[PDB]
Amino acid sequence: SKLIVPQWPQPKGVAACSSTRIGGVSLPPYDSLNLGAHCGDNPDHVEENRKRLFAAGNLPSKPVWLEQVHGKDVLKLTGEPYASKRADASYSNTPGTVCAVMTADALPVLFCNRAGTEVAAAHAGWRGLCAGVLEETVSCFADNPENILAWLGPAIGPRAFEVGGEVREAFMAVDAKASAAFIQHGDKYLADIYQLARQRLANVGVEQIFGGDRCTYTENETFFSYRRDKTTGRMASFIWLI
Ligand SMILES: CC(=O)N[C@H]1[C@@H](OP(=O)(O)OP(=O)(O)OC[C@H]2O[C@@H](n3ccc(=O)[nH]c3=O)[C@H](O)[C@@H]2O)O[C@H](CO)[C@@H](O)[C@@H]1O[C@H](C)C(=O)O
Repeated sequence: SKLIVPQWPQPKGVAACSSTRIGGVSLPPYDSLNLGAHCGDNPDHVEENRKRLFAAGNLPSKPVWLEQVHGKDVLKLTGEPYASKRADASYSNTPGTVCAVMTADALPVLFCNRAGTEVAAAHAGWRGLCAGVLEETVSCFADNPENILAWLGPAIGPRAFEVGGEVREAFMAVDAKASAAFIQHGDKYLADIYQLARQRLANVGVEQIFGGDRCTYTENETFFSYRRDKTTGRMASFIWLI
């Protein structure tokens, strides 16, 4: 349909979905289910696309949209309204509360515990992934990392994610083993954002990791991609306790 449903061993109390570009009202280059409000689209179309996602996903409440800044801060969803939503991840243990991250190449990661009593969503672009957003998201859970599941959503894969030293140096400063995930490609590198996520998740003891098969740049019928399109829309990934 419009929506991707993560293929992971989802506990009964957990629901998740990840949007695609299909099924909205936005015009090119935002065509069509653009959920992002700061990328130059018509605000009335973004509002309608967000309502369509709400209906298609059977969400129990409106998603808690974050003021994403490519950092490592996590908002605990203790109840609307919020003083500040300046964060790149959210955490919930409240039934019906919808965690949401907005992406167009950055890695969305969805998290839940085996008990299906706590969920989280993280926006892991290269800058936030390097800074520790995933480790910070795991640290918000009451449960131990051995009992946490992670789903790697659609991101820019290593076929397409060309980077320079701004990026490789940053990662090698935090954890030298990141070098494996950078492959020389002329004067630049191809970076494997899924590998870097798997490193950071293993570092905090998250072992049960799913997804990581999609490519936002390559699969242009399905996804917006900042790197491919420059001016483009945003998908989002969603998780909640039923
Ligand atoms: C995957 C990811 O983190 N993408 C993010 C990143 O874009 P990116 O595309 O990486 O741009 P760069 O940071 O400016 O550059 C990162 C590195 O990549 C080199 N490069 C860039 C372009 C190119 O063609 N070739 C090339 O080698 C460049 O020299 C630098 O070393 O930075 C943008 C903000 O500037 C974000 O909006 C974007 O977030 C997305 C939307 C989201 O939230 O989903």
